[PDB]
Amino acid sequence: MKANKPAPNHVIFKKISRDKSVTIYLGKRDYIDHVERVEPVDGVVLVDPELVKGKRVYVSLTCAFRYGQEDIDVMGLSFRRDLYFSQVQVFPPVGASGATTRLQESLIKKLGANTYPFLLTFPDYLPCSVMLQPAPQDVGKSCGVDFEIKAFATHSTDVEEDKIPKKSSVRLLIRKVQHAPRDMGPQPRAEASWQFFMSDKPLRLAVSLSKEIYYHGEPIPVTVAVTNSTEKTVKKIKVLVEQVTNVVLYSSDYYIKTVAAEEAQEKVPPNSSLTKTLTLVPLLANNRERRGIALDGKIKHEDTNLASSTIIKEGIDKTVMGILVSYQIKVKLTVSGLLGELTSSEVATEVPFRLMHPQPEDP
Amino acid sequence: MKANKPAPNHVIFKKISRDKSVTIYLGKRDYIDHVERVEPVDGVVLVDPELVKGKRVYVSLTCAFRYGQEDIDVMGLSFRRDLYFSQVQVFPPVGASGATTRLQESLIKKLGANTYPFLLTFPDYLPCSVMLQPAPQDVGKSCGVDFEIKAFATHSTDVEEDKIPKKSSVRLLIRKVQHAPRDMGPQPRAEASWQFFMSDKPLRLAVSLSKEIYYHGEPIPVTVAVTNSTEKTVKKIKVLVEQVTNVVLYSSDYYIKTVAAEEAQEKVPPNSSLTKTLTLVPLLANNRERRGIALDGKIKHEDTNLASSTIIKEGIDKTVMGILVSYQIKVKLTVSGLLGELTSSEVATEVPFRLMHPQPEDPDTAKA
Amino acid sequence: MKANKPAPNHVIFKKISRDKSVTIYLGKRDYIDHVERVEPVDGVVLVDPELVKGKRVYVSLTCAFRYGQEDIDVMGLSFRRDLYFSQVQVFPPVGASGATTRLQESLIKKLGANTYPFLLTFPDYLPCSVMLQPAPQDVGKSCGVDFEIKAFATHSTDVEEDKIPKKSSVRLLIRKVQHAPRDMGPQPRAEASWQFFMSDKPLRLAVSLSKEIYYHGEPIPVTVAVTNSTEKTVKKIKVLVEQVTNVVLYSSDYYIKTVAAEEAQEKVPPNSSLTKTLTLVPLLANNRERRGIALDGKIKHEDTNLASSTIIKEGIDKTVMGILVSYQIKVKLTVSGLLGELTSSEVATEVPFRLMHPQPEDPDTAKA
Amino acid sequence: MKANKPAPNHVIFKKISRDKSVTIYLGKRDYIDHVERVEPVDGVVLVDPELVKGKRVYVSLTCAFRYGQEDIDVMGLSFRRDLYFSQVQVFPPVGASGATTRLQESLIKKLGANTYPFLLTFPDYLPCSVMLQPAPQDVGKSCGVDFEIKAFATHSTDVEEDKIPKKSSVRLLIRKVQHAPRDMGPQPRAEASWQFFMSDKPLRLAVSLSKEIYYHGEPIPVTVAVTNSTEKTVKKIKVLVEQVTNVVLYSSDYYIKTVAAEEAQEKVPPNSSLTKTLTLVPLLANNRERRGIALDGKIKHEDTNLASSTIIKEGIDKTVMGILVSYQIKVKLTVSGLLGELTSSEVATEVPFRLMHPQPEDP
Repeated sequence: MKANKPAPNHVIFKKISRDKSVTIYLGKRDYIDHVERVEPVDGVVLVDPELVKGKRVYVSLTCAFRYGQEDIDVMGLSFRRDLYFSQVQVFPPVGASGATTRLQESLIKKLGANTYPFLLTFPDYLPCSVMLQPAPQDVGKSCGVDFEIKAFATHSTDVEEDKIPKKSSVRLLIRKVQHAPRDMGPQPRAEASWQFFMSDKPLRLAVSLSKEIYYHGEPIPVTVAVTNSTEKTVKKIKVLVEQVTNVVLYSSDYYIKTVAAEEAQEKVPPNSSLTKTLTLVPLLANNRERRGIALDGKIKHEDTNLASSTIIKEGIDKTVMGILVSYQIKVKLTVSGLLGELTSSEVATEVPFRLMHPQPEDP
Repeated sequence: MKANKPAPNHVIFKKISRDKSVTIYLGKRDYIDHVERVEPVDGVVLVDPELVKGKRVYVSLTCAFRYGQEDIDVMGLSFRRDLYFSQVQVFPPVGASGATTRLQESLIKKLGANTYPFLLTFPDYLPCSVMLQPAPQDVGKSCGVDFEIKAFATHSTDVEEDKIPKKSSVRLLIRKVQHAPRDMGPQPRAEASWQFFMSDKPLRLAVSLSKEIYYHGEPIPVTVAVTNSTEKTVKKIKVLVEQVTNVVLYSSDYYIKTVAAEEAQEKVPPNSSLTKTLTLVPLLANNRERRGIALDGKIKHEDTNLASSTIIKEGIDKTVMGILVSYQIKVKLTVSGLLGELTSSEVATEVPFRLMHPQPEDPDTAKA
Repeated sequence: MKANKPAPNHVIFKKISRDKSVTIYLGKRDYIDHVERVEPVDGVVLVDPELVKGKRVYVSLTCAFRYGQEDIDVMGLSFRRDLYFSQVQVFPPVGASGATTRLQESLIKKLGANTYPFLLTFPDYLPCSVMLQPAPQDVGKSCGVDFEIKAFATHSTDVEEDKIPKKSSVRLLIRKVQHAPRDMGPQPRAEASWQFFMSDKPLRLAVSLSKEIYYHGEPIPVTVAVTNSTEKTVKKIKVLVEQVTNVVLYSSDYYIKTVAAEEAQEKVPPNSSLTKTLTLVPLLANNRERRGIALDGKIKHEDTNLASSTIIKEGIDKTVMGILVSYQIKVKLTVSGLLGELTSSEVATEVPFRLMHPQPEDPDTAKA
Repeated sequence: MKANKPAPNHVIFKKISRDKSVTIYLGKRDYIDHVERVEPVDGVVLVDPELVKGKRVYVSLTCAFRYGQEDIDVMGLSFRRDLYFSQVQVFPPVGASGATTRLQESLIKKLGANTYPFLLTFPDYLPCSVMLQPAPQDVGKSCGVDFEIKAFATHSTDVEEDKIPKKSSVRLLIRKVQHAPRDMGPQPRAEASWQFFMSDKPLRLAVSLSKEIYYHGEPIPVTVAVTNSTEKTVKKIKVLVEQVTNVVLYSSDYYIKTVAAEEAQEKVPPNSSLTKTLTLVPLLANNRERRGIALDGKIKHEDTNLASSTIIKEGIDKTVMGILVSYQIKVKLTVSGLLGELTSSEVATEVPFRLMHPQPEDP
């Protein structure tokens, strides 16, 4: 649904400039990021001998945080912040160097003599793809972190000044996806217990989670343990997955939305304890309203889903991340004290967990 | 318990002067004030043909702020300030005019030929009935705003000077009560946050109220939401209705008294959010101590209750109100940091609201 | 330069059919469209008694979007879409009706007994005159929205079928021009900020425009405010008026051309703010290249200029407009970070505005 | 104008609780803060033998940042943040200790046997007194940093719980004033030069300041040097002192107000250079509008003036300061290029400087 017109071998994406002088081919549009390493963007560019004659072609990788652009603002408020930039010359063959990777190696000996490789690496202090669009009930414009690959040809002129025509260039908007670190090791269970003293008699709530990290689509088995030693009854038990977004660059916007839930009108009277095991699966398809939450792509694109929990590297400033995504489990019990209105009291707690994509697989 | 000796038809109050020459009848003693309009004081006066012979009778409406020993002194004791005065001639029939209202119309054709009507209107820049009496622990004398209707006969003398004998006159102390208009402001909401010494986590308190205006006697459902992300524990939660009086005429006296209170009994352990819904009803009967607060009548009278929130009209000077009454909800949390004494720290916030009497039941349904 | 041979009284255009049987006269060739209302096309037709004997004459108004080789093809060449059609009978006098307007009234009593009036109105959901011709560097054929008035005579034949000879008919290609209504939106304002790689200081750009609507030829005073808190220097400041065309009927073609530009010559050193006020006037005469932009007439005609900003009426589908014209102001700053090539970075922003013709001079002052 | 009813010896402030059980005396209400050290708050409390019988009395120092309180907020938004707290027991004589300072020593042997001393010190990571009240054209509630001394008596009850009646306590709102460090050493001049190239021909502006630190009330001699090598003329020269406030705790509010100014319609045509020396003195009395700027006290109090430049100590987090005050000199030149409207172009620059109170004087 998103653009990047393929051509099969296995699956390679291409884009020609209006100029038709330069064409860019990429192995994929989504690049893996597993804390320790991050897939480099290797590919090739098909040039037109005479069209690119006299000029040179380049390819660049740029990460930028945006805020405002493409938004009905009474006073057009926009802000961009570059978090990374790297450029390489792809046309005039630099050095005797060639297809450092197999992808470009086969692509070259499959496209022609006018095919040249390029390789742009990602640093380890960059956030992953994050996007947000304020719902109607939300305040604060939309923002996000884009990763753009750009192939462009530059020629010089008499007036002693170079030119970078839009026509002779291609713009590819790739995405950086978060994947569980390779070789992690077994993980404990997310524990937690609370003691709500009502009239000094206590109402205990204990929440348990199998692992600390869950994959997108993977069911989350939440175990609730309510030990009602009070005189009141727990009329209901609500268990929902909450996503917490935190803009940390242009304006400190804040969001907490439910991306999964499962409520039940249970019954836990005095001197009685109950233990249930629910299962929730937070997905973007869960709700029709995609506004207000933090996705990894455009609200319209098909291959777009919920963003993965942010993973700030040791020693890095969180603001450099632009937007911060996190997940947790909220369990609210509706206690009932029939007398005045203590029967409305709804206590709650939360247990944090991480959400991301399946570990990477080796050859 | 308050005086104004009735006589039934439905319920009409009467008062004869010592002179027995003039008698005043009033439909009621409490007149409605719903921001947009205010019930006019219509009634009649029964005169004695020969006793009122040669002289004329009048009726007057006067609003005055007092500040001294006796808040009824119709002349002077400490400090008085007239906020309004209007007078009309009731005896010698002025014009062919007659019972402009049904009340006086039936009252006249039920009392006699010596019964004459009168009608005194209220302006829209006057405060309502407010009274205060300093408690022992209070400083500053008692004060209030009185509304007095007065029927009196005046005759002239040889020395070229008129006389207004006390005996040939009646003094009625009516009251102006506040009733809900038609539209009330937004839903009362407040949000507080605290970061204590040596702590990097917040303690949030959110207060919610159903409506912005509540009637006297109507229960106020307060919803408290404490999100304790701190290391300490909220040992207690106090919710009370506070009345704030502010004398603004002779001396800027100030008062804040609790007219209702609730101790929601449950705590909020660290790293856990709690949400409770209490219900308080501020009433005068709530406490035996009626000294120090702002009532709408005398501290002794039965039909006396708490004063309604002041409603200053647009463009009017607050000082013209004499005394200013207001209400709010105070929620204090007793946090506890076991170490030095941070365990005594008691944070608090308030959410204002309006209190008055039920909207006027005049939706055209009442066929008088 | 465009045809419609006049004849003075003030200025009236005429056209005779080859047949010489019918002649059409029009008060003008350009009709005003000010959002609320749109000038009706009134005029008269001069017929030749015997030449038009036995047959009837009509006049029709038709709005059509074309997309092909010749944007005048009254039948079909590539793609045509009728957006409106209305016809009236002008020869055999329908009803006792006559010159509903003064124009036809004087024209009739100045031409003869063979002069008959007609009046065709415009609906309020039609676009104005828009034309486009792809430049060499452009892709997508030419298109446009034509408004055609047609006077034609129809007679019948033995074979039971009517005939509409081309010879006995006239084709007038009028145009609908956009004129300011009465109220224009808020003052155009924009604010941008940039933080470049390895830099922690912001670069602010604020753009201001006097009004929201400007007339053709009227100078546009753009005020730029650059607050360079960065380490780099703004070597250049470019301010240009951009026209954005959007074909929305047969094929979604897209255009963005510069119809005005100014190179304010002054720089903004680091840690120093600068505020300049440029003035641009977007006109068709501005550039020799008229290909690729959206005009209101033929690329050759003299009285042809830039099209006015489209004004889609509330509740109407934009596609019904055929082509969409809009204007804006683009301000690009050429920052310079001497190190790798951050010195090439050219940031930019835009502020939209409306362009059209002077408000209709119909304030009751004009006594026609 | 501010309260703290004195009693002469030299000048000592007193305040009795409603309870009349405790009375607090303070040497002064404004305590000096010269980067290296900060005046400790020493004083005494006069108790009533039987009224304080059975209970103990204490005195505490507390620094807190506020935001919102006492403001017409549609949804009462308030926030308090404690930056420091220290408490001492003043009634039951702790240890054989006594008047550590002369102040309390004379005060005691001048008040009675019911007079007890106390001493509360200030840490070196606290901001000074700062207050702000948004003007009508301003957005964001009012805030500030308060320093409160509190004397209160506490007694216990049957229900096993202590009580701290409001009546038996006094609240003193002292202020921490910034004074130039003692023994600084000579300071250079605040220099700066800029080059505005118009059509490649330059227009130079150089600003000079005598010292780097100025005292409140002290005249600031600004020297402007315009070297107009351009074709246009500098029709005007504006020199103003700007105060820059920056809320850094509850919400990042921002302010820039002119607290002094001196404009002149000078004339500097092509190939000509001009050098002027203006003198501005930023004071609170300068303008009637005290709303929108950062003072050191209440907008109503007499002894209230402009806040001093913030001095963040090495290694401390600026957010801990609550509000950040700073000063600078802005010089805007109104150049005129008669042709289109280049004659409106108004260039500008700024030179920062510090503002505070006179150095401290030793015995």
